[PDB]
Amino acid sequence: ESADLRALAKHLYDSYIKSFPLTKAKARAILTGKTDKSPFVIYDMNSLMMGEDKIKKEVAIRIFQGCQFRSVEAVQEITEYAKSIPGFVNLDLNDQVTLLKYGVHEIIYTMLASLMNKDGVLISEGQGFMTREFLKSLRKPFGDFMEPKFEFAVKFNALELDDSDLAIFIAVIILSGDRPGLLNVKPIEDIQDNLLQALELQLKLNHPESSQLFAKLLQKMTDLRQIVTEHVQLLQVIKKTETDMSLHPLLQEIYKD
Amino acid sequence: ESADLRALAKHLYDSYIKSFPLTKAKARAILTGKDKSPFVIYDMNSLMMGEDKIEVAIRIFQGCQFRSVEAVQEITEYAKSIPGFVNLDLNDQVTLLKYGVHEIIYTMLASLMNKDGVLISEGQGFMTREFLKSLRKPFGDFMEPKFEFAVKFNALELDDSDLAIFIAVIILSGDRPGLLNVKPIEDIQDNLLQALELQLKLNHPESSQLFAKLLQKMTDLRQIVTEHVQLLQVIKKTPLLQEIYK
Ligand SMILES: *[C@H](C/C=C/C(=O)/C=N/CC(=O)O)CCCCCCCCCCn1nnc2c1-c1ccccc1CN(C(=O)CCCCCNC(=O)C(F)(F)F)c1ccccc1-2
Repeated sequence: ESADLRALAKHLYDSYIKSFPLTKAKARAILTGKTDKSPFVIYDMNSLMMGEDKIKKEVAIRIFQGCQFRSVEAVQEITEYAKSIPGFVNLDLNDQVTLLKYGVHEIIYTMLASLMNKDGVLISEGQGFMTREFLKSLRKPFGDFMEPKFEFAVKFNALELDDSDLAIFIAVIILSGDRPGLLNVKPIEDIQDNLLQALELQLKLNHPESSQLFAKLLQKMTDLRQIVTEHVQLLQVIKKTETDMSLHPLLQEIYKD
Repeated sequence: ESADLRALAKHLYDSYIKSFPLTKAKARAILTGKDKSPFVIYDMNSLMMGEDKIEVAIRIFQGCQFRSVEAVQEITEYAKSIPGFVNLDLNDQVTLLKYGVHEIIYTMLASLMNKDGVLISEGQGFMTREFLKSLRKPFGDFMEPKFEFAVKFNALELDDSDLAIFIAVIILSGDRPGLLNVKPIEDIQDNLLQALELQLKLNHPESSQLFAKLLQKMTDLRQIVTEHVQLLQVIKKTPLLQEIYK
């Protein structure tokens, strides 16, 4: 029944709102220009220095560390979202852990896109805006840790997806049966099938003009996966150059691979 | 209506059969059973005998490279059959082929594989998965991931009629770096995706979200292709012919 699917979609969007403080709707409202939500813009070292004044070791490091802690917060939110996904909690506790481990980053980057536009990314819950150019400036190797993400974002944001659509998509991503180490694939695959179903409908209903958005959207997983692998590599390098730099344990456990 | 999509699917199927000599249906008969069994290569002597029926890991690897080249031409001719593909800016065509060929090679390679091995020489022979893995590094783990991808891919239980469209979709990928005009490519891909979706519903009505699962497979493909070149670079570190193969 279409209604059965709609109900699932409603259930997910509702969990998504509850789980994530900064929706895409809000992020867009801040970026688009709708006088009380206006972000302080960071485009240089001075502005960065000022940013602290009102916004929430070394400059490049301090920024990199800022991301790390911020991702940890994302993992917590995503993890909370996952529990809401009908079925996920019933799954064998090991796989629950495995799906999270592989999914979390792909989701982080998908959602990160909601915060981005061609020339920058929102920071500190939307209180600030860091310009792409500044990040790109950052002393090597950090200089190009956000670059790939911006490229994905601009391509992804083009689909014009709404929080409602994303909630289901993010859900599909978590429940991927082909994740290394899975003990029970079949139970996971049946959940996804439902989600894929819920998404397929949602997109059709939400984006009637958008032909094959479902397929277009599913192809993006390729780009997400591509990004993650690039990041890991970059991380490898940073750990070697910067033996001083600490990594959050949660993040460090996910990268186990 | 759907008649256009069914026309496109039939057209692609017929072109696919013409372009590709050893089909999945045909490779499948050989794997399972049904005339002359292929010559089985499982050990060194079998390889040595095999040459006569039809310097180790290297000779084997070059032969895949030789066969890849052959496929590239077979894929090209097939690509040309795809409606709109020839009309495209010629630079774009060369590009879509240049970046699509590896992905398509492995897709079809899966048609030749089963959990225990892979058919070779238009099905005249069979190389064991065990023998391949054995091969000295880095050749050993080289094939091993394809088998894994194949096993998962084959589960979808696709047929030549389904792959034909699927093949087409890969070729018309609008992301490929350096494309001069994306709109028409995407526009055609969009039409292929529609055709594939319907083909899969009609052909595999019981299968739920097969279309979706097939589309997800592309991630695997790209990772495999990325791994492949990753290994190829490493090979580089260990006359005319270099040119033919490049
Ligand atoms: C980053 C996107 C990253 C994607 C990745 O994949 C990253 N991977 C990392 C990895 O290792 O794999 C793009 C930018 C988005 C995040 C930017 C967030 C805002 C900027 C950093 C703010 N911040 N947050 N936590 C810390 C910092 C920070 C950064 C730089 C210098 C100093 C600090 C200070 N700091 C604090 O937490 C104190 C903040 C006081 C403000 C009051 N607090 C609040 O507003 C509230 F609401 F109560 F939270 C700090 C100290 C130590 C370690 C981290 C931070």
